[PDB]
Amino acid sequence: SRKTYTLTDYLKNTYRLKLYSLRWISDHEYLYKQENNILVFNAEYGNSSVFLENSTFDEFGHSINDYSISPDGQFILLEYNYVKQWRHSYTASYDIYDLNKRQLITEERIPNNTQWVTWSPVGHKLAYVWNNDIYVKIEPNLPSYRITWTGKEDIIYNGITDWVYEEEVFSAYSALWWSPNGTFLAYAQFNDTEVPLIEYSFYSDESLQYPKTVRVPYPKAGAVNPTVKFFVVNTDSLSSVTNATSIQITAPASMLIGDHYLCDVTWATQERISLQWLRRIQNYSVMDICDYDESSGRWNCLVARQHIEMSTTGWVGRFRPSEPHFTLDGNSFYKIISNEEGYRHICYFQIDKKDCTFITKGTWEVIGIEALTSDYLYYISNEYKGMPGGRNLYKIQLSDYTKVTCLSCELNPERCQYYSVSFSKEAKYYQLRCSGPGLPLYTLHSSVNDKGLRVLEDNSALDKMLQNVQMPSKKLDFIILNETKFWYQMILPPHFDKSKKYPLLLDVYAGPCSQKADTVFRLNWATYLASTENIIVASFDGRGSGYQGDKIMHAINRRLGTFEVEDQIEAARQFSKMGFVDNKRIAIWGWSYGGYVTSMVLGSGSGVFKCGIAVAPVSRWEYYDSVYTERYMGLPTPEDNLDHYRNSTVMSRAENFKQVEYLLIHGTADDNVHFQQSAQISKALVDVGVDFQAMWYTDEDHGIASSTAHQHIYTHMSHFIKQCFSLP
Amino acid sequence: SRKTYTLTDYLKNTYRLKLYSLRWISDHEYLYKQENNILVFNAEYGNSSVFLENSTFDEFGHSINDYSISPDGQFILLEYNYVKQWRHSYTASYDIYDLNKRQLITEERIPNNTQWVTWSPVGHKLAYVWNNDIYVKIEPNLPSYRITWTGKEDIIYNGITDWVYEEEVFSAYSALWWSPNGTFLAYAQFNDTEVPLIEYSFYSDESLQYPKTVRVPYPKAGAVNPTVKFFVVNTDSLSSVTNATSIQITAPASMLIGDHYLCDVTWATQERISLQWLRRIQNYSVMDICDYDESSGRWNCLVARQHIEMSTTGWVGRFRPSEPHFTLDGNSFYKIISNEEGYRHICYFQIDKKDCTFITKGTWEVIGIEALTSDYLYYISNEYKGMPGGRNLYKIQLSDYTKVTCLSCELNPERCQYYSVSFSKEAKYYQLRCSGPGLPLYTLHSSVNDKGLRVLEDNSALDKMLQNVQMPSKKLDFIILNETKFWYQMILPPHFDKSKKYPLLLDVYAGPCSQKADTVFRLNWATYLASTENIIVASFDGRGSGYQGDKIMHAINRRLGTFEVEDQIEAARQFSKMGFVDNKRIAIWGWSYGGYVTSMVLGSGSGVFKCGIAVAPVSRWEYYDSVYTERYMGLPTPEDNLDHYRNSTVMSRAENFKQVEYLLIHGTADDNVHFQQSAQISKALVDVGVDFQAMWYTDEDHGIASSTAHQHIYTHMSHFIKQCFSLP
Ligand SMILES: COc1cc2c(cc1OC)[C@@H]1C[C@H](N)[C@@H](N3C[C@@H](CF)CC3=O)CN1CC2
Ligand SMILES: COc1cc2c(cc1OC)[C@@H]1C[C@H](N)[C@@H](N3C[C@@H](CF)CC3=O)CN1CC2
Ligand SMILES: *[C@@H]1O[C@H](CO)[C@@H](O)[C@H](O)[C@H]1NC(C)=O
Repeated sequence: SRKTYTLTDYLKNTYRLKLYSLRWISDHEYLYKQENNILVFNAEYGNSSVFLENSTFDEFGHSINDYSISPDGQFILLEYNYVKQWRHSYTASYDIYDLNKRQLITEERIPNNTQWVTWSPVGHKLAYVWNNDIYVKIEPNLPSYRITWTGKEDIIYNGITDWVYEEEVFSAYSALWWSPNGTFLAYAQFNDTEVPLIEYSFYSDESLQYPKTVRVPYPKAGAVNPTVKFFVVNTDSLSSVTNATSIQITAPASMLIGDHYLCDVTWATQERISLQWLRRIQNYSVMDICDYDESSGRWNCLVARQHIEMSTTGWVGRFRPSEPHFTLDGNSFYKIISNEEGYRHICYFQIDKKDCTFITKGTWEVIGIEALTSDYLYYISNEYKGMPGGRNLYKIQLSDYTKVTCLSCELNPERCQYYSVSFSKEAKYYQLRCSGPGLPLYTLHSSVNDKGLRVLEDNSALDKMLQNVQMPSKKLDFIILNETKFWYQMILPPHFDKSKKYPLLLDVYAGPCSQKADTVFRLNWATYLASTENIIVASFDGRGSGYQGDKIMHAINRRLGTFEVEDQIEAARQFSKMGFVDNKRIAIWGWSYGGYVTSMVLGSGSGVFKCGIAVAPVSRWEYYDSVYTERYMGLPTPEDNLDHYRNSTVMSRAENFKQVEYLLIHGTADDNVHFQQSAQISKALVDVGVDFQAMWYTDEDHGIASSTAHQHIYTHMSHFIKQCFSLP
Repeated sequence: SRKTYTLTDYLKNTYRLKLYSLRWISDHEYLYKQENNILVFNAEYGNSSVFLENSTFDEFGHSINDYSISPDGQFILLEYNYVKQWRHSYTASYDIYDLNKRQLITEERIPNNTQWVTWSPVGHKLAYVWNNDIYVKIEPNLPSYRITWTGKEDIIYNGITDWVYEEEVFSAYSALWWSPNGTFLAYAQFNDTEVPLIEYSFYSDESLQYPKTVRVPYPKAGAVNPTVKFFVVNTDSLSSVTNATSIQITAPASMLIGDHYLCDVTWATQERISLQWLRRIQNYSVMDICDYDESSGRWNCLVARQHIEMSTTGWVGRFRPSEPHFTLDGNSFYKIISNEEGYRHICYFQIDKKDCTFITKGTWEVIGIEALTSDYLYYISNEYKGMPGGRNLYKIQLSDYTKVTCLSCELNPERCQYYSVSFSKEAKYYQLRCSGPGLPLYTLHSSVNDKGLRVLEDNSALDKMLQNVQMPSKKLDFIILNETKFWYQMILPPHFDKSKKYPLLLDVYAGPCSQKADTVFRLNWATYLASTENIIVASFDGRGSGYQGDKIMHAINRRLGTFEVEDQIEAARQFSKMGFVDNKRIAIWGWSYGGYVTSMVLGSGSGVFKCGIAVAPVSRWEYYDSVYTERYMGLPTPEDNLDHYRNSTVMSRAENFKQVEYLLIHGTADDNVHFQQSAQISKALVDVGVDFQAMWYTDEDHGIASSTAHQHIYTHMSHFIKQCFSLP
């Protein structure tokens, strides 16, 4: 009788999840936006005031995209004229507003087309990047100091990342790091001079008579990478008539030997910086510890205090070497490291001592370190009930490592199994964020005795509405393969009957260190497919998946397109032998890495799958970027791993596609997984005489995320699946 | 006849048409290659010998693409290493072979990557173009003379055409014209300095890591055009000590005023050249008659012999001003011109005299002048039986214009209604070739008494095969609209039955001066659809179509995407009201201009069509090239024709596509109708939420002609049409 969850509900965001995004501003207060007011909340009591009225900036004359308020809170940055670049990068204009006065600063403004801006961590200093060069304002209404003069578009990057560093290393556009004082400004310089360029057409509005050619420095597998240098400037000693001095910190000898990456920059104290470096063969990394000399005014990284992290079985880290969390005095730190068993746990390092001490252990993994006080370290793990797809906050007493308390496990075990956390400065309070299996729940807690303070957002409005709809359910469980537990989830249609045979859609990603079987609550395409179309949407975490130790994660080493493709095939045969799937209506779809696996599955000749959809897939690893590809594959040389680079293409399997119905989709302005990749798949299918379906999205990138394109692609894909499953 | 005409019959050329391509080498002999042997034929008697044995070049080491024998029979050009550029252009390598001996010439070879080669019309002088420069050899074994020193890739073209002149004007890569003596070499020079570039990706073989960007000087509508200069060089006065001297013939004062083009080049005598020029606004053209000055070494074009061809109702010529046919003495010529009533007929021009004399008249059109003697003019018209889609050879006694013989009409009237002709030098003999309605038939005749000599190829081999296949039939008729006849054709299924109702596919082109209803015999996709799938395939020649007078052809002046679209809709409507058509199953499809019309029809909201396919369509006239577009559209300025440019796009009709099923196909390496055109169509449909089907062909151009791609596109369109029509 109830209404079902329709395609229009998903596409038009009918049932919206409520959030509670706060920004901690001290040990005891946070900011929060309510009816476009910025409010300040008191954590202990819950009382709030208005930080900045909504009626302010009504007369501004531009839509304010974002704000950033100075640490010692006298000013606010007004971000406007936002223009997106890649995943993280963008460009905007900035006004500064004097909070103690009534006024906007009208003099010595931050330029338009600024690439990145940051307040110092204390006070109100400003560092920004404009035309690839760094600038510093000591006071908001005073002239900026020019730190660098070398910045050149697409060639020299000062204080910002280039394409690969942004995407694959720092996950940020920024390459600026203030010291905790704000005295020193550390920054990276990238040089792309010999990095080859990827070129593609941008069609723009119909009024553009000639297409534009977009050109991006982008190193493909085995090509010339950018080079990096690292600098630190003393911001306290700047002159308005004399160019500033930047002291270079050079990478260790064991890196300078060949191609290498800067991997991590972490300030330890007011005068000590930590730097991680990684070799182009991502087997070997080095932590440098560099102290400032008050005498010479230089930085020195003592060779004897270098920490080395290498891997025997795979690469280093999950996607990169993990970051250190330093103790207040800067002499010791904690870092997630893979133990002797291959499970990732917290190791304790002391700076002039050689090894480290493991502080956690077991057949589970630490996801992240979240806070460190003198008495406690707070971390998230998937320990609870041996479920790799669950997430919980834990707390260790530093006086006794075996004294561990779960802080979130038993708060609401039916509703809440997937937490993240946001601590205040000094971690006097924390916000817990639950994500599933039930509706998201946001709560405020106090650290002293771990008291629940206040519920912040419980999604009761959403709960009301969803009782009027035939919601699907989710099963999360595991199967055994060669004496090993591999997890899966199923999104089961309402009124699920185990004697009826249902069509199954296999939803795949399967990238290295991925997880698609978990406990989070989602409203998405699969929700629609199960609720309205009565399709089972399964996902499975095979070899190469993350969070279950290295034996599973590193099984895929030097061998992408291999075990992770077999394990999706085998999971579907498994699901077949369960009594409720129609083994004649098994489909497969995935996006990105998911597209590659879908395509590799479809060209396998398994016979299991009737049809599949690949959206923006990798087709050949030599087409993807160097930092990512080479991490899992090594180099595409006969000396190294060429043979498997050449055996793991989608193209090589073109004949086998005559046994399946295939939908290939790609955005034309994909800067990440180039349209080229699908252009080669289709060319190979034509050459072999294999009919299939295609769809390009003009001027869309990897997300195909514009409002109209997003609605279009999901509409197109639904038709294809329904016709494949003979659904009306 | 049991077995049907299949898709695989079409795709694999199961039923090959035989041809008889001969090369006249004198008044009374021709060359003809048979297997790999070049034979020489005597026209009067029929006897023949092998001119060049297939064995001759067994040990050459390259497959030869083509041959060219010098007009004196002493030497042969061997073309190999053929690489296609655009529709007509290509590069190749050339060796010369002395025939009197039996030897390859090894010194002073024609270089690799030669862009064009031509023998003089008499003897064995060679002229060639390499790296955009002209060279001349007086003797095959001797060093070549460099004529031009200004050639520059994509900038200066000497003796070859740039993209637009090749495609739109000359239909040739060549821009060289030897005089009938071989004394003078005339040539054009093109300057693309300021012409904007179309840029698109080319992905190449799988091995290519980074796609290429192809960049072509290509003026879109209203953009900066190339400039042209004309030069004549004397080939008898060349020195291997001094640089060659090129004499410039400048355009007439009435062309020099604004942008213009070189239209036509036709030598009159050993010392007289004819030149036609056209204003960028192509309703005004000027013919210049230029004579050589023996005393000064110059060329003068007197205004007394200048002729103006202009048009009040449209543009000049069918696609360009027509070529002159001069009498031997060079003092007069014949030319196809639109008469007072707007029908195209032969005018007789005397060189220093005003006006011209129409020698033909009537409500029909001369297609071409084919040969001129002292006693007779030979031309092709559609006069016979008042059928615009028929073609016959005629003969005029020049002493009395009213005395016209039809030479081909009654030769075989049920089988043969569409002729072309090839006359020998001095026209003592002619090859007639008929193309339909029956199987092609090749015959030889002598001009003395117009006696049939010999049948050359009668396709009797194909006739027997087709006897054993269920072949469709062709209906050619007309319908009346206002008070005008508009012709159509239907390919009808075998065993057609007017009491039954058939699905109907409209096959559309409908560009200006097109004819889709003719008497030609074809084996194509439509053959398969009628024979195997029992679909009627209709084509219709409405307003804008050719060979019926300017009142019909010029209807579309300044107004593309109007009447020609309207008329196709009416045609389909009329076919509905015919008792043998199922009006719930009417489709439409077209390529290039036809894809544009298909789309405009599908976007019309007429309700007549269930589905349609557009291959490589134009979507907006500002995207197509200046020379073709401005001919019909004028300039896209507010003081010219911007409003109808803006009102005739496919994109603006996007909302209307929710009422139909649409398949859109484009090759990504289309240098002619750019992928941009379909890219914009798809974006418009997405912006408006219309589902449709798509298919790109990576690296395919306007023809989508590579054997795998050709097979793949027609397979794909066959599926689309079959499911649109509910055909199993
Ligand atoms: C936790 O931090 C990270 C998480 C993740 C990543 C990087 C991180 O930081 C380095 C990478 C970056 C990579 N570019 C992305 N891929 C794979 C490509 C298809 F094979 C297409 C594409 O966009 C996959 N994600 C997976 C999740
Ligand atoms: C008889 O000589 C000619 C015959 C023809 C033409 C030119 C001639 O002389 C130069 C033109 C040239 C034009 N480029 C071509 N189109 C139209 C475009 C679609 F809008 C895409 C495309 O390729 C259509 N053809 C039709 C036949
Ligand atoms: C909360 O209330 C206290 C006591 O009235 C007040 O001093 C404080 O400013 C309040 N905090 C906020 C954020 O309004």
